[PDB]
Amino acid sequence: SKPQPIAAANWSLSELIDLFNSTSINHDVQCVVASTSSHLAMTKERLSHPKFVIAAQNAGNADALASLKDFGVNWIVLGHSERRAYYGETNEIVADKVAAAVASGFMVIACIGETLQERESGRTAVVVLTQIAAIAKKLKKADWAKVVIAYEPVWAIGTGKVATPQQAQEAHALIRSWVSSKIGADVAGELRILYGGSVNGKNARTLYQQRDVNGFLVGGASLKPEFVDIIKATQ
Repeated sequence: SKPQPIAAANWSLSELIDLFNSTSINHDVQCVVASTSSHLAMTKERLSHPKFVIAAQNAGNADALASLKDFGVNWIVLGHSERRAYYGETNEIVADKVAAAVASGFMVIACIGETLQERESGRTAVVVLTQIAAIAKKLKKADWAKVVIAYEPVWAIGTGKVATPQQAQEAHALIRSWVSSKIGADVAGELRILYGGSVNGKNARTLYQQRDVNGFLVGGASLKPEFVDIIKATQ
């Protein structure tokens, strides 16, 4: 059925780490904690759960990517909404960043998603396909084993306005079909497409039940104990 699911936290911090460490996860799930360099070290050494991995948020360049590795960070979050909005990161720039991360043996979480405006304008599909297509342009079939797609409606990020399950699934299904048709069924079949944007402990379970949802990218709810519930919704 579904490939291994991911539960990612996009960053009391020690309190949460302690909580995570004491937490028993019994199913096959990959947990991730993405942090700012500021808290990278701490998390790096406080976090000891076997099912958790730490991820970085951004790498300026080659040197930065190397130092991460030297530090043991093997995962990275790219193309997050604020980057695209306020950091001059265009579709193409993100694609290039995704490829450079891959080239350095990184596991990547590439984020995509439309704005409210794009959503009102009935332009969702195109936007989404355009963003993914620019990504796909710089990867080769084998590289896809290192990619994770995080679909996040910009209007749902931090707003309290989560996508209905029908919205999410429609989005995820679109992405997968394109992947399957442009890249290949095998890749498609294996690809983890996460949902992100106001996920919480109550809405998680229903979202996860959608055929094409493989987990989440969680901001707010990850700074709380409910995150644990988020992890369990992937059972």
